[PDB]
Amino acid sequence: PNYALKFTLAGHTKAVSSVKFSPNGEWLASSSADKLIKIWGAYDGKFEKTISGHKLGISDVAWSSDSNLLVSASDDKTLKIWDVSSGKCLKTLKGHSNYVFCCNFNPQSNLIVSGSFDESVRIWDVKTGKCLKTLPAHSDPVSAVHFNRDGSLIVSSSYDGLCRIWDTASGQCLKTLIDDDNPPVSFVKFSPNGKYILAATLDNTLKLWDYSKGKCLKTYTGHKNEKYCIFANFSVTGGKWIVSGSEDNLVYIWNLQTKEIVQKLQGHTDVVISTACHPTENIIASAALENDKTIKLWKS
Ligand SMILES: C[C@H](NC(=O)[C@H](CCCNC(=N)N)NC(=O)[C@H](C)NC(=O)[C@@H](N)CO)C(=O)NCc1ccc(/N=N/c2ccc(CO)cc2)cc1
Repeated sequence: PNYALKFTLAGHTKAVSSVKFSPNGEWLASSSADKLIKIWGAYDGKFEKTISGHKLGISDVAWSSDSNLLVSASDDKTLKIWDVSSGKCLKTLKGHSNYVFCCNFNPQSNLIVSGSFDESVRIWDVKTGKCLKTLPAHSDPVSAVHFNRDGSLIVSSSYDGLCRIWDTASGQCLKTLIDDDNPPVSFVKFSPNGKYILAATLDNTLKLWDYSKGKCLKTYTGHKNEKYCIFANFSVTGGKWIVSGSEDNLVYIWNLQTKEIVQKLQGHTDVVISTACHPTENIIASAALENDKTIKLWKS
């Protein structure tokens, strides 16, 4: 593949924590330590609007499946749901007793999952803003939470070194993924077809798990990840890649099945905390920490 820099997006006055393409493919949303959400044109990199409300910085942000709603996870121990077009804050989800780190809508977008430094995972009702469930998920901060394709499953990861898979409806743990040693898991998500999960660990290692068999299938290295919870992705619109940020300021792209680094992206001046893949085009968004403060758009 041949991702080349097309756009640099400037505006956040602090570190960007997370970037996400809207499912309809028209927008990019960005979260920052500057307590703000910014929305950008996915194709032209053009600034669109600021969404504000959080009392502290934001670690994560997620789109509903109809691109109308945003959820954001903040250090002010709350989530807020946002009507994107109007800018309204529709609900504030309160219940976490520490930094909310990660969040996600289910496909049906009637639920939100959140993971927190209170070591718990919570399931929220979108429409009412009420917490449906609280799972005793981990013995250390929750780094990532994610629904599978049909929303039946949740996967969560944690500095405790574990990935657990949860039944959305009943809240019971269906599986604990554990390998030959448990370095902290910094990131986790299902593959789009929901057959696999990708997990990132603070030992400079990406791992592709077959979660039904419960066996680790592929491993992806060469990048540097010993400290931050760096988002990683499946790119599936062109070839099949793994895409991850890295603490050496590069964006890394691997061939999924042969595991070879096929492209390193240059440009950022600080840790690439976050990357995102466009739902229908060969586009990547990447974002960096305090010394860089920019978002880059790469097209292939
Ligand atoms: C701005 C950025 N924020 C974060 O790295 C994370 C969210 C990263 C992306 N979000 C996601 N993956 N869901 N958030 C935070 O650190 C805190 C909770 N919140 C904020 O910073 C917000 N203001 C904005 O995100 C940051 O640099 N925080 C400071 C920091 C300090 C130490 C650290 N790990 N340091 C270590 C970790 C482990 C070890 C030994 O194992 C040693 C050092 C990791 C981060």
